[PDB]
Amino acid sequence: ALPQTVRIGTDTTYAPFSSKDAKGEFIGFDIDLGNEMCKRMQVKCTWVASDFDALIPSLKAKKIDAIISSLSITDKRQQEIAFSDKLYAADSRLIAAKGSPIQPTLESLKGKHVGVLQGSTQEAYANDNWRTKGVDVVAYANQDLIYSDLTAGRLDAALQAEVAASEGFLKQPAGKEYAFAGPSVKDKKYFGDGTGVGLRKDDTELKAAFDKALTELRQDGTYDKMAKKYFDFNVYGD
Ligand SMILES: NC(=[NH2+])NCCC[C@H](N)C(=O)O
Repeated sequence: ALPQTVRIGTDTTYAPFSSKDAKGEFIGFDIDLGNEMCKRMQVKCTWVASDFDALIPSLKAKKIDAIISSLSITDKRQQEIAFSDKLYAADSRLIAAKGSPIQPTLESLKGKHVGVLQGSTQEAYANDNWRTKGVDVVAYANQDLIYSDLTAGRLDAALQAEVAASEGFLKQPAGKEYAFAGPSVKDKKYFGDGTGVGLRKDDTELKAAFDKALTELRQDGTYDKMAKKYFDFNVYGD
């Protein structure tokens, strides 16, 4: 009972996972994964762009059928929605101006303005640990606004996925003056364990079909060859 067309929501402002090229086409590792899974599922798929914080609400409202948007698999989210098996890992890390003394600690970030994606696990962490304790945490509709406000000096630092920042900003023209500030931050509760396809809890058949296609594309080496387009390391993690 899979839909004739699976509607997949994604936030196209998170290179190299999900973004738009110059003529508006969806590109990145999430898009590649989704399209490959849809192929093996033998279903048509329609990509739907949305701000990140609108994805889970759109899913719950059945305006989309799935989310592939670096969606972290967390205990909290598992109470509202279901997930496919892990698509890849996604650690979190701060960036700031090169040579910045900033570390991902309250003491370091006091007085600093820190940008986070609204609706993200990074926002959850930053709100609880930093915002409550006086740090000017600013939440943004999308990650592109964060990068812009950073380079415009409205932000001192920003918290997002390590790989997104690296491949999508630090290794891009806009980020040549910026670097990681401190190590990545582990936090079981807030950050979860990898990303997955977000799905409605009752769509058992759809989850089975994604899980099946995902295992198959990992079995035959397609995952690693697709990954190699973007990463020279183990993006899957454990
Ligand atoms: N396409 C995106 N904007 N992805 C952002 C994901 C941020 C983080 N992994 C989360 O699940 O909250």
